[PDB]
Amino acid sequence: GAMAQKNEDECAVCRDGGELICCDGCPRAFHLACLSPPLREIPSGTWRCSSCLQATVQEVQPRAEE
Ligand SMILES: [Zn+2]
Ligand SMILES: [Zn+2]
Repeated sequence: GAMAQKNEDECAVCRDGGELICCDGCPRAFHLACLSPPLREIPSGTWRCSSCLQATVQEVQPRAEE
């Protein structure tokens, strides 16, 4: 189960703060230029880091009878 309400307000690249952006499902924080690829502007929605994109599992289709 665990819990992850309050996200981390500290970077994990240069250990610097200020204009930090924490991933949706990942409390981890990063800087615009630090991110790869770096973001030009702050997105207004659900942003996903590399970890999230790499956390994609093969979508299988159950019930394959007949
Ligand atoms: Zn950084
Ligand atoms: Zn993430």
